[PDB]
Amino acid sequence: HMGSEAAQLLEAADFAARKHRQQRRKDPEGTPYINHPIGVARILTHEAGITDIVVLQAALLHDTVEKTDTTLDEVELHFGAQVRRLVEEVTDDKTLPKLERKRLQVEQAPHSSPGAKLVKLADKLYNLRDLNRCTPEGWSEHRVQEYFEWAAQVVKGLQGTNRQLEEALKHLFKQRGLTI
Amino acid sequence: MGSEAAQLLEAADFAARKHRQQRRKDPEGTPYINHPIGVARILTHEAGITDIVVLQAALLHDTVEKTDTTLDEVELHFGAQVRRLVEEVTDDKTLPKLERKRLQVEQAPHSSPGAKLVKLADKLYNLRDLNRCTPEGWSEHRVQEYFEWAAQVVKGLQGTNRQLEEALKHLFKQRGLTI
Ligand SMILES: Nc1ncnc2c1ncn2[C@@H]1O[C@H](COP(=O)(O)OS(=O)(=O)O)[C@@H](OP(=O)(O)O)[C@H]1O
Ligand SMILES: Nc1ncnc2c1ncn2[C@@H]1O[C@H](COP(=O)(O)OS(=O)(=O)O)[C@@H](OP(=O)(O)O)[C@H]1O
Ligand SMILES: [Zn+2]
Ligand SMILES: [Zn+2]
Repeated sequence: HMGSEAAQLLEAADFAARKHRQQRRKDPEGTPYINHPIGVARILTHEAGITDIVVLQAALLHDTVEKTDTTLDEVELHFGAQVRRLVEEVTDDKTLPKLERKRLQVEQAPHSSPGAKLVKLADKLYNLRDLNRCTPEGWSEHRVQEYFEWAAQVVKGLQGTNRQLEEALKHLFKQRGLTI
Repeated sequence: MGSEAAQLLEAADFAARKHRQQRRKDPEGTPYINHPIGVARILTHEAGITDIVVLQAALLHDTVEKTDTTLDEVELHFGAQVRRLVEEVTDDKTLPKLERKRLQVEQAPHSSPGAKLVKLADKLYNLRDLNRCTPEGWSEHRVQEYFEWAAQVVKGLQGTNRQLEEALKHLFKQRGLTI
């Protein structure tokens, strides 16, 4: 039947909102986690100039398989194979120890699809801004700076995708003595 | 203002940040932002609504009423038409609760069609939530009383959207209420 991008976008936002409903950010105030995927998708439309509905849905859904009770077939059933494939690309293996997770992001970055690179860039940009705004509960200042150092290693492999996101990230890295 | 997707994410992000410290009354304390998102999703997924102004107003319909949001802030980000719709659906919170509910019944039939769509989906989400899980501290009579008052509001909203009104009619009938 006749669809619309507006309806498709709200499908993904509502899906993510229910999937993340019990989860919270790590700021002291414990912001509802759903604010993060919403803000990641909004970075893509408001700053990066992206309108691709598949990319925007994946941005709203990018942490669902990683962090919630969500399967790949569930994503494909609601949003199609292209969205599922994109969510698959940006989904970390939560069963690895933290260090191996982070190393894989660095290695996987250059061979990411353009859509996956956009999601990964906006994901990093949101979290780096969140760190700069407010040191998370349980994150030492050392851990924050280490996260920027690692994020620069990841963003290094994502470059050449979006001028606005990469210019923004380069400025935030430069403020912390990082080039990449 | 860009694409329709950009305008929806502007309103969803705006609403998410305004309701960031607010939770629903279910025992799990669901983030409040799930409610306006679900109300907007009712409009697109069940009611067939594609009017971007109505969908933004649904995402924003509780911001002025419940959060630190001014009318000028809404119009600054979303324009006069969205602001005017949000105005229409904004309850006076300074009234006692009985008076608040009285006013919704009074104001129902003379709302604009866009405001009637938002109010219908708002009611449908809340009644479905009540059927899903009784709010913390609510007795069964208070749940039934909410349905009885909601039916008085919906009676004034009728003639707006067949899909929304047929669904509300079913939920009312199951509880012995005829609209
Ligand atoms: N307040 C705040 N600021 C920044 N980041 C926050 C916050 N709360 C939670 N998060 C989420 O923490 C994720 C990064 O955590 P870690 O470095 O410990 O692990 S990992 O990088 O995901 O492997 C990162 O996960 P991803 O979104 O999957 O990248 C963030 O979403
Ligand atoms: N779990 C759950 N189920 C149903 N409704 C819920 C829930 N959590 C919060 N709410 C919001 O409560 C509003 C109706 O509450 P009340 O009957 O006490 O009336 S009042 O708001 O105090 O005037 C009603 O406000 P409105 O959205 O303005 O209609 C609901 O949004
Ligand atoms: Zn993320
Ligand atoms: Zn509401």
